[PDB]
Amino acid sequence: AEITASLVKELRERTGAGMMDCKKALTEANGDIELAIENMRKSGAIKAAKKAGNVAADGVIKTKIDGNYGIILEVNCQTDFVAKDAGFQAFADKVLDAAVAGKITDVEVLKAQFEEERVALVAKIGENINIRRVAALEGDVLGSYQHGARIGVLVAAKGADEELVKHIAMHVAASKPEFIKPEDVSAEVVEKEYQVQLDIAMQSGKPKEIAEKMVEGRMKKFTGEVSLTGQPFVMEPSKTVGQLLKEHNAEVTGFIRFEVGEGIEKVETDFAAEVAAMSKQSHMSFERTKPHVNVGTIGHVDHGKTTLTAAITTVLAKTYGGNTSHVEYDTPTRHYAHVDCPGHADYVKNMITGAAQMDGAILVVAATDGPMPQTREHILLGRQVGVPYIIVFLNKCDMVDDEELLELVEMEVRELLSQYDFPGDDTPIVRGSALKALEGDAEWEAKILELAGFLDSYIPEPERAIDKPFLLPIEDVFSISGRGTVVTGRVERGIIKVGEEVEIVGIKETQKSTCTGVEMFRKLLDEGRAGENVGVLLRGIKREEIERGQVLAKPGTIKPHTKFESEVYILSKDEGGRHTPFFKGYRPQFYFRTTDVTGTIELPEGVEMVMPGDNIKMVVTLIHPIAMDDGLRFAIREGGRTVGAGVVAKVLSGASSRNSLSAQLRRAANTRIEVEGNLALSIANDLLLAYGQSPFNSEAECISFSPRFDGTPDDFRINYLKAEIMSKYDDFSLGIDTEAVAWEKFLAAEAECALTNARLYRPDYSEDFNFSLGESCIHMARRKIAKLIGDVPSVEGMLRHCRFSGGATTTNNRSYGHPSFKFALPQACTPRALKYVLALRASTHFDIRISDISPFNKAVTVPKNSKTDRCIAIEPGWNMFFQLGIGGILRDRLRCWGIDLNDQTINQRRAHEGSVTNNLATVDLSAASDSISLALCELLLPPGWFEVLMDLRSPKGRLPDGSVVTYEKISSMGNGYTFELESLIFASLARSVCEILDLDSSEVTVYGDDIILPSCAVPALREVFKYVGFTTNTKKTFSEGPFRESCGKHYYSGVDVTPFYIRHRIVSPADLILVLNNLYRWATIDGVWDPRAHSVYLKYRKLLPKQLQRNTIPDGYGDGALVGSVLINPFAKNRGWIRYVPVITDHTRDRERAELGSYLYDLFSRCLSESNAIDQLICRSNPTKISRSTGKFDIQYIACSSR
RNA sequence: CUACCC
RNA sequence: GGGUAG
Ligand SMILES: Nc1ncnc2c1ncn2[C@@H]1O[C@H](COP(=O)(O)OP(=O)(O)OP(=O)(O)O)[C@@H](O)[C@H]1O
Ligand SMILES: [Ca+2]
Ligand SMILES: [Ca+2]
Repeated sequence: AEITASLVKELRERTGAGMMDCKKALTEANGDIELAIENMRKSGAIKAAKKAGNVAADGVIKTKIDGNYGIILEVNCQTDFVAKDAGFQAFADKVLDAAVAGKITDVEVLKAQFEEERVALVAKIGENINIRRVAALEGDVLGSYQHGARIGVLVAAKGADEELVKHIAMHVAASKPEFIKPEDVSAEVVEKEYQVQLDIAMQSGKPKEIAEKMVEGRMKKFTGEVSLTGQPFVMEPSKTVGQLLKEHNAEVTGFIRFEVGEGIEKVETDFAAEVAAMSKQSHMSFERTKPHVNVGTIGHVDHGKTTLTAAITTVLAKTYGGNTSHVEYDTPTRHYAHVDCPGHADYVKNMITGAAQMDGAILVVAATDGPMPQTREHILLGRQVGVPYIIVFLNKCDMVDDEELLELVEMEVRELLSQYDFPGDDTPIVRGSALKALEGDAEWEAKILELAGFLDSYIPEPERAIDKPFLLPIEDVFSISGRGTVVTGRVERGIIKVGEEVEIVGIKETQKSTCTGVEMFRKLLDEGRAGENVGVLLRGIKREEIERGQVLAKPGTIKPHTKFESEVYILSKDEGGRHTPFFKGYRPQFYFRTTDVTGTIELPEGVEMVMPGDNIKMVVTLIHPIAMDDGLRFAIREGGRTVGAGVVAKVLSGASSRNSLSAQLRRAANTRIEVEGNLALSIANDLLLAYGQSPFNSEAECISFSPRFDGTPDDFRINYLKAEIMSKYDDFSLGIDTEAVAWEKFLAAEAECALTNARLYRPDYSEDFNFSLGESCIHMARRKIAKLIGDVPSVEGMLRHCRFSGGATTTNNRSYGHPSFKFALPQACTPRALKYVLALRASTHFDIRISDISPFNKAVTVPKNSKTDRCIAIEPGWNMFFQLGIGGILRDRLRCWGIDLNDQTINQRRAHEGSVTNNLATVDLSAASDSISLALCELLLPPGWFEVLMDLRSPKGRLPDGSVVTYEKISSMGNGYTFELESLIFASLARSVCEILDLDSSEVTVYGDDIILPSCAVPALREVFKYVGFTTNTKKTFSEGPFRESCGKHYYSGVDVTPFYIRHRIVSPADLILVLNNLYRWATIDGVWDPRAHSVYLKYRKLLPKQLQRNTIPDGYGDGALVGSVLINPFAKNRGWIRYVPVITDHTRDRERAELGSYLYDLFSRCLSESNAIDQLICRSNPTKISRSTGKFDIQYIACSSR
């Protein structure tokens, strides 16, 4: 207690300065008003000077006009909550009508014209509130569109009005150009990349007018990009903006554009990581059913929320026990989750996207300075995002020496909540100190315990998903004979006992039905708990009247609507979302629960444009109803990819393309073109002359030309494609070639495998003198294997890796290949493998069928090269089921040696390095899987595994030749585990070749046979392989060359020399659309052609039908049309503010699916699920339908994008 | 169901 | 068979 706290508020609501900074400036003023504020005047600029270490990121932008005189601004702070308040506005605006009176176009002028006032806010707020930049533009006619407050633009035209100047200002605000025309270039900034890319190109070995033409062409695009001229006008992007003016009378002069916090940079701060350090300095001085509550900390930046959250961490660790960027502190009764919410806009991208919803936020306010002017925006953020309960806490209460003064700070927060319809009179307010609590002051540590004691009561217990009224999203439908109709999908909320009545609501009049039975895979239970994958039976209702996306809920719990209001976040350019904004008639599909549903929207009053990376309110009105209530996390699919997300906010009352064109295209799509002889050979020959290289003369040289390994990377890249492009051309006329040669090698695949299987059974050679290198690695391999593998494949990882998948089995064929035609049909087992199948029968109540039991598998031949074929082996369906099982555990486990099989990036990436480093060598064996003998497989594997590999393998096979064979090879190609085993075998050996030669085994990577190791180890590894059966492919193992290849990426001195093969006889336009495309990608860098190859491209582009030349799609979307600039495409229909394009699609007539097998497969998937920006967890797998490939070509419409 | 590939 | 984009 000092002087009276009465007229200290007189020093507040006459100034607005800090709480204690009044009384302390009043104690040094001797009970006077004036001279106290005269202190604050000078001792407030000192504080303003302290604001230099406060980096300002947020801000506003302001614009204003008079006649035809425009002006922009960039006055900015460091928080959203400030910029949106009625205070930063009163200042920012007032310094923008100061630029109207006088054309103040010099930042330094107005920066000082308001300095005595600029401090009057920071003393009242406490942020580095400083004006940044200002500029004005004059011209004939000038308009200005402003995006909310984040971006403002000024553009001056000539022949235009609000119908135009606003629209292109919307383009300046959207497409962000830096110049007006391709002419606006400093020759220095141009001859920068004209000289910097010359090296790029000339180093590769491109003649003058190649590299020059390419670079000029690329920079012609590079300049074209920033060119406001050549830039697809945002509103109608078919045409460039420069094209719009010429078509329009008009001609713009110039343009100004500001985005807040542009070039500000600085370093991003993460709340969660930091508090770990706030806690650390203070450190050194059963019941898992407890509810989860999402709390958040909201308040001033300098009021130390981050100090409080540390106290609520460490003091909560002193008693009971202690999305990223959130802490996870506990309490005796509950389990919390505590986020920091500093950005208004970057919290709506958390409530909406659901990355961090809210169950009740905590209101941190320093008691030394009371509530700040921007507190009414914090509290606003609460009652505008729908936070249930707000808990207030006075931080730093020791700085007040009078409780009569502290009581009066409550009057400034209790009434600040009453204005925002919060229980101000009945809200909890803890007066404490966090900094004191970080120390050991338990007198103050009771305050954190007082606050933490209020989350335990004031905040309501979250209705555990079990207790919420029943609901199950229908994910699929099956009509089983003897089961009526069953639907599946993980039940979202509630319990379903068998017999209870439910409602099927989705699109049709909501129908009602009783639950006959609820079941899983292994169990056929009776009650269905929430958050479990099940299948519920329905009586008196069949398949025809249950669509997907429908829900299966308790009657009268959830109603179907089609017109609601909602808020959505749009994914930015750097989030996969559309790198183009959209306007009024945006028509996407709203992916709800399981199904997708199209529909229109609208904008709330006054917004006309929304960009990628925005929050926005809207009124969604979809096509046909879906069952809903507020809180449905719905995403926003555009053509199968999601570009938005959102939550339904409140639900309301409820309520161009050329078809002829696609039919024209479809007709030409089926047009079979015709060529005088071999088209491919001509395309490839006429391509060789495009490169100076000598063309093929006969049809033999297509697969007998050996490329030289020297010259520029250009002298190689094309000389290499020559040798490779033809290789797989199956239709070779005078080819005396066969598929029988494939069998001839398969003979040696066992003949070699026999000679090794036999000889690899005598570890003692004759006596004890000699010591071989092969045996040595085997010994080491063997020990290495088992430390990584185990004694026997645990049934834990056995059952939950086995799966029915692929196509062909000895029982089935390519037609009956889907996983549903495996549960439906009786698949064949094998003598030893029976015991497993029986276990599966004992694993469930469903039917497990074995037709024959035989130890045979069909040996066939799949097309491979033009000089040879393959010899894959079709395995029995039950062996394959378990083979894929072990291959999944023997895969995941093979990741500890750093080998990733479902990511072959990490193997062609190291083929890159080796093409330069010359230390990494790529190795290819000759017949990988077929050369792996039973002998070697036996010596290495643990005998437990070596049995699980002997039970599941097919020991005998039957050829087309009638003749049978017993497999010397432990397993052939097509076998359900061989790929993993061969990877592990080779990797095992490769590592043993490393440690034996004093070298890192962790420098070894193996992808099947595509193995990569230290170059030194090569002659050892090669001699190891000579022993252990295998044989290296001199032609495809590279150790000393400038060239390396791996996982289908070839490299020459770090340059990309990946060729492309011409495969089947080119005939239908589909085959030529594709070929042109590969040659497009192989010869282009960002829409810029290699001129030489561009000739034969345009030349054979003529071969295609008329319409089938102007039909282009951006690369990455397939080969349904030629790849080109889609901005061009005539066919491209702009529907619903989204570009739609027609492309060639293989035509299919549907076939009836095995309802039995598909259902059994559907609940088998939901057993392998259970035992196994940040929101693709709103999506799931598709239902089962079979479609036979006809022969026709249909045309499907898809979604596309710019670049 | 369509490219690429071990 | 298997990876990987549609
Ligand atoms: N249809 C297939 N079924 C099973 N495995 C296959 C198939 N196609 C390729 N592979 C796998 O790719 C690996 C590498 O194949 P690669 O193309 O090197 O043929 P290779 O059989 O190893 O001998 P070659 O060098 O003579 O082709 C093989 O070990 C094999 O396991
Ligand atoms: Ca090989
Ligand atoms: Ca290989």
